[PDB]
Amino acid sequence: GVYDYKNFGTADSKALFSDAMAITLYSYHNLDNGFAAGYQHNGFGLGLPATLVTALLGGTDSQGVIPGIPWNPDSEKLALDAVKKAGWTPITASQLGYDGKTDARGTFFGEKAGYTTAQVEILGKYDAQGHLTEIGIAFRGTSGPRENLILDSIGDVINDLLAAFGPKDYAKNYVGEAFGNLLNDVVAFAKANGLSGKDVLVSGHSLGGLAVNSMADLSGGKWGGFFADSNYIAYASPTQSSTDKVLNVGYENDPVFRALDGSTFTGASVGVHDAPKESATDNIVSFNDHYASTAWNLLPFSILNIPTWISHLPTAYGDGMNRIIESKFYDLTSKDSTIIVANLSDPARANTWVQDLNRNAETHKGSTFIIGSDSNDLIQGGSGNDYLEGRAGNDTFRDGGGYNVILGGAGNNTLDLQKSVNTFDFANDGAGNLYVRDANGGISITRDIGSIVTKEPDDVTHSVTASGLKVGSNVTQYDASVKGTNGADTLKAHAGGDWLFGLDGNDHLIGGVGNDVFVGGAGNDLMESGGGADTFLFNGAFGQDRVVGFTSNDKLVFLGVQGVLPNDDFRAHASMVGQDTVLKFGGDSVTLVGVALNSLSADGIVIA
Amino acid sequence: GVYDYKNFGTADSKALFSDAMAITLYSYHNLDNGFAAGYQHNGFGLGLPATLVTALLGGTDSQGVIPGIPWNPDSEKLALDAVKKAGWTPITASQLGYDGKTDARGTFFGEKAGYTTAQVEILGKYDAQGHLTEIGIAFRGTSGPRENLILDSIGDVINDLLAAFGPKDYAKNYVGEAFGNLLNDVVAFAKANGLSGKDVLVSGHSLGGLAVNSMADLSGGKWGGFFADSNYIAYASPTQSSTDKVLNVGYENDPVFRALDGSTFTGASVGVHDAPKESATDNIVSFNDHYASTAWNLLPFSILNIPTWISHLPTAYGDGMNRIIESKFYDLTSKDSTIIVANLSDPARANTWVQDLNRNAETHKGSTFIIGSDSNDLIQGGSGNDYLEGRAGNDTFRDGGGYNVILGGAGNNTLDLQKSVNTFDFANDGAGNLYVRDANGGISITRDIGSIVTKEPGFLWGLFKDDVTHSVTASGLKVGSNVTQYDASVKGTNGADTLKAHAGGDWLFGLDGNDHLIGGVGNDVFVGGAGNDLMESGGGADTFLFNGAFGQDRVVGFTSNDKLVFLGVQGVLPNDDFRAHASMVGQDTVLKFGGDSVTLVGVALNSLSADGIVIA
Ligand SMILES: O=[N+]([O-])c1ccc(O)cc1
Ligand SMILES: O=[N+]([O-])c1ccc(O)cc1
Ligand SMILES: [Ca+2]
Ligand SMILES: [Ca+2]
Ligand SMILES: [Ca+2]
Ligand SMILES: [Ca+2]
Ligand SMILES: [Ca+2]
Ligand SMILES: [Ca+2]
Ligand SMILES: [Ca+2]
Ligand SMILES: [Ca+2]
Ligand SMILES: [Ca+2]
Ligand SMILES: [Ca+2]
Ligand SMILES: [Ca+2]
Ligand SMILES: [Ca+2]
Ligand SMILES: [Ca+2]
Ligand SMILES: [Ca+2]
Ligand SMILES: [Ca+2]
Ligand SMILES: [Ca+2]
Ligand SMILES: [Ca+2]
Ligand SMILES: [Ca+2]
Ligand SMILES: [Ca+2]
Ligand SMILES: [Ca+2]
Ligand SMILES: [Ca+2]
Ligand SMILES: [Ca+2]
Repeated sequence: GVYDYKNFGTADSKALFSDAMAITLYSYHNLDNGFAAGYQHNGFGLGLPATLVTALLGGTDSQGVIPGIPWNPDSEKLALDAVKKAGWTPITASQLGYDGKTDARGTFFGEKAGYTTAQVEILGKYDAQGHLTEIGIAFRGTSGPRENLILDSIGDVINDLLAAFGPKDYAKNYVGEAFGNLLNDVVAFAKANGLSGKDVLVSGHSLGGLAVNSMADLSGGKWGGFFADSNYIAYASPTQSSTDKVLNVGYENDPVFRALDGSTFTGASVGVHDAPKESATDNIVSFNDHYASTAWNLLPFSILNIPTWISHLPTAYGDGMNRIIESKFYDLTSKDSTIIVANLSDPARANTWVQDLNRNAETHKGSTFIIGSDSNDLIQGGSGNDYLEGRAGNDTFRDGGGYNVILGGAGNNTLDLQKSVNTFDFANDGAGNLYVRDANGGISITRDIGSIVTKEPDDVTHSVTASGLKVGSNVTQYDASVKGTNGADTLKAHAGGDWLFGLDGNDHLIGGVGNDVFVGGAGNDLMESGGGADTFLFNGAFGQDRVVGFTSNDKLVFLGVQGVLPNDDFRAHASMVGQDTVLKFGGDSVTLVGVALNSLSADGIVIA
Repeated sequence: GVYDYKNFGTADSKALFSDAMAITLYSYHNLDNGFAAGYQHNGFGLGLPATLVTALLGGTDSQGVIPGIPWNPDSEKLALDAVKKAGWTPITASQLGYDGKTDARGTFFGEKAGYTTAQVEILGKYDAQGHLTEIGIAFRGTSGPRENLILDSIGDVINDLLAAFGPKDYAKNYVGEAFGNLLNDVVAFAKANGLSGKDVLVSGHSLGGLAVNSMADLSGGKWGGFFADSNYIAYASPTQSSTDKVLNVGYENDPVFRALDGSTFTGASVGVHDAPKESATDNIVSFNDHYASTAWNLLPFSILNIPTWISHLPTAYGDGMNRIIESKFYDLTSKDSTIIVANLSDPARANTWVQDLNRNAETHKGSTFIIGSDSNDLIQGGSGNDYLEGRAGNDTFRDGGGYNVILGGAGNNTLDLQKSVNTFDFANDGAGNLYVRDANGGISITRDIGSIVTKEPGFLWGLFKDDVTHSVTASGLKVGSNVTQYDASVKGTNGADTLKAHAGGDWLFGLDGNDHLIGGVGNDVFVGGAGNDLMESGGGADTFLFNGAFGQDRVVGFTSNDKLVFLGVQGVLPNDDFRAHASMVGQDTVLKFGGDSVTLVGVALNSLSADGIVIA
């Protein structure tokens, strides 16, 4: 998964991530709520001024920067409720025996001259019995309490500038200078409750993400080494720690994220700074109105170009990256997977195709994951390999080719092929999967898409049904198939070639002399070629399969399988066990009985 | 004057400048109206979020960037009315037989790909019988019609960056590309109405400023050299043409103004870029809440730091520099005079002293002019020579020393001396001038200041201090029963007088007419006044004061320990000394200031000392 941390599992990394995000959002007290809400209603073009109005004054359903407006919701109380729902309660100055500054909200303030506009939240997670199980440390990014926002932000900006232009270790030392004493008190509080370093989660966004990385850098040597084994997840940090301790998360089109190299100002800092970084998720795109706009991007991409900071908004981090977490494709992803998160305004969503424009970024490689909104989206896959997720709402998909998984989700979803129905083959396994094979052999596996649109010289809409694609009474037939059951089946192909669908269970698929398409499905399947030019398709947790009679003109296709790193080919996954080539993908495998590994070519083995 | 242009002279260059601003402001159609008004009410600190709200949404008495808000006034109609009141009516595409694009306001739009967001207004002035007398060309700075603000602004900023980073002479060619055909039709419409190049005034602000300079660069070769001798006044231009045709007016703390040299991006472009430029007004400060703030100025001054852009606003240009135009000190100033304009918000004005902080600029040289607002101001002159103008409102002045003129203006005004009344001498000519002399001999000439505040040793033998308000009266400064006497005086009349000093020393006030002022052995202060005055020392350490149109005067018996003081006199370029004004005529040293002169009968120029000749 993209947010895998240390040696924690997929699940435990996700739980850690969701908490780091919750506490990160809490630290800003919904300051960007009005901005996020303005943007969602108005967009970033024409309506940019209306968006900015709401950033300042909010409206009937959001609070901007300005406090005390009667018709605004109490966003700060919503922020507190939200962090509590996630399991977190602010630890008071008095619980910690802390003698520095807090405000009326329990926020901690930086301790030394030059650091007094620093903010941190210290939070506790408590079990059913009311015992402390976890501590959250959430450093605030640039900005402060609504009461003193301008003055506090000026202080923060000086700190921001010093990270780039000040003493060499200025970023590294920031948490040491700002909260050295506070953190000694946190160590005593943790010890007193039977906790150690491993029970502490450290997070924050932007300047707060800089602080995450500062704390990691100081953790070996300061506070008695107590925090050395803590959990550090930083959002949109300009810096990266010298250590291996920090998961540096952000959007690649956020100009704050990785602006510095790990603390160094370079020529790239004021432009595109998208070089691969070991600690960082390098390829997550916020597909927002700015990113989509041809006119916006006639201007140079730069932290100095203020409208580019739309991709920096903490609500867009929380909302879009939570949908990554929730994705049916999540466990296919790793740290540097290309993921395009649908983050369009309401007006832009109506007429803009979410797609990998690869704008202002180094060239994307490997498969692409595109994550929709819970509203009606237009999602456009590339000509390489795509995982398209609609989520809720009536979604429309296009895709330029290759090997794809298209999940409609809830709603009435539509796949627009933009070409004649005669240039495709269709197959259906009777268990919710519609297979679409294009004129070049590329296969899409689709679920929850009930309508196919084609061009017939010009748009024609086909209903996806059990007997074929239907335009009223008119049927485009599915390719010849033998459907199994979720029981163990023996299925035999006709000499003309068939699609063979195992479904669950350990199945025996017997190909014939024709061109068959084998889909063993879940369970450990035995699949025999029988001759011809055959395709074997593996998707999801496909089991341990054996393929008999695989030859030179046969194709393996791996799609939606575990452990595929961006751009992996078959050699990353192939070995010889006895006289057989084995291809392994997570816990799943294909055994090509009697096939020498040196006989295989990438044109015969599709890895997506 | 600071805005003298070509050879139009003082008065006509001022009228030209007021037209330029009028049409410049028109081109923006009151876009910054809500910002100006939000700033005035809220300021730029704690009040900033509210200021920005008003910038976007306006209010009941302003319109911000967003059109069609029912309760805003129609600020676009107000702009049109304003430009008309100034004598100008936009010329239709039809009168020009122009085939390009205009919008519903009659604004002309740029003609080629990459210039379609350029905007220009073409306006005409008309005599009493309806004939055209003058054409105005106002190029719009970045921004465009409210209908399409953002996309239009994007196009403009793309143009802005190409001026910095694009083809050599991109800025020079901007008007050629954007408005080449428009300008051919204007030449033909000018000729058909009997006008030539000299009846055309070309202006605009920011990128509209860059366009002024472009048009001047191109005027020799294009359009048949028709506009070669046109009139060119640019505001807040990032660029300066290679010609001698452009007056480049701006605030020195406006980060856009002179950002480029004169179309070249340097290391200074993103910082302070305050090198003297021949074509530019180099030393005008917008004294605004940003400029005044210690907190704001922790951040580096740069065009890249958006809050510094407060000094760029066209309304603050209009309002600020029109007060310079109107100043009683105007005709003392020259292109590079240090002028500080009171531009504070209502909240900051109540507690912030307007002063030359010399922030984010080269060291200011020469006398300083500080121009107040029509409200109650706090104005602080420096330790060098100052001209402080309160205007209307109840103003309070302070000043650090030197030789000064302090015009209280209308209102109840106060001079706060911040130390003991005993450390000053006071004189009064009965013609409205109260002279204030400090312990170092520094003299301030004050008008319309009815109160003097001093700081006196008070309780516990001077541990504590009392602030004492004296009223300026005919018999002296008065606080209750206590009268601070004026220094001994002889006063003339507005006709020709002979006035004799007593042996202890007198202030001798000639007033108008050709007077004979006879000094004594004492230390006299001579003020010949208007007219041609003969003034004899008589011995002692004497002072001769010259202010205004002081005439052709003769000084007899001037020695080593005497002193001339020129204050509020013509032709004093920033930091002039006597040498730039002095010559020998026969046996005498003559000092010349505009049409006024002092002859130091018998004195050799070589014997003179900057010590004894104060030029302010
Ligand atoms: O948190 N933030 O970075 C913000 C929040 C609100 C805003 O209007 C601008 C920036
Ligand atoms: O002209 N301008 O630069 C402006 C004017 C108004 C405004 O709200 C923003 C910018
Ligand atoms: Ca802060
Ligand atoms: Ca990486
Ligand atoms: Ca990248
Ligand atoms: Ca959707
Ligand atoms: Ca694809
Ligand atoms: Ca859907
Ligand atoms: Ca089965
Ligand atoms: Ca099976
Ligand atoms: Ca076969
Ligand atoms: Ca074969
Ligand atoms: Ca299987
Ligand atoms: Ca424009
Ligand atoms: Ca100059
Ligand atoms: Ca200057
Ligand atoms: Ca002074
Ligand atoms: Ca005043
Ligand atoms: Ca006054
Ligand atoms: Ca007289
Ligand atoms: Ca004398
Ligand atoms: Ca006289
Ligand atoms: Ca005289
Ligand atoms: Ca003498």
